[PDB]
Amino acid sequence: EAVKKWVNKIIEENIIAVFAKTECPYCIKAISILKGYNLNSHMHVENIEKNPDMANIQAYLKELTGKSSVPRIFINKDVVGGCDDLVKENDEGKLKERLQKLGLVN
Repeated sequence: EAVKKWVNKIIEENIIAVFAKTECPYCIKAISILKGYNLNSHMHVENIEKNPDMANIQAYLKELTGKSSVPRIFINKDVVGGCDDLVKENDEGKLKERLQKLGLVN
């Protein structure tokens, strides 16, 4: 209960929510791509490895998204997925479209 509530508050209180771990190249890449859209002011990165409940968080992220791995990326509560999902959306114009609808990019 407590774990789900805590994860939910991160997702629901930050337009761009990224769950990450320590020393994770694909986390770093995803975060860098998002910051490249000047999204910093609406981003929250949570390092779930530095947490006593990592496994519970990962399991919940899998319930929400289909995967337990990090990074796990949400944009206004919608599931983007991982870094590879973000790259696909970015390259195909879907990421910019999401962000335009949110007023985050012109």
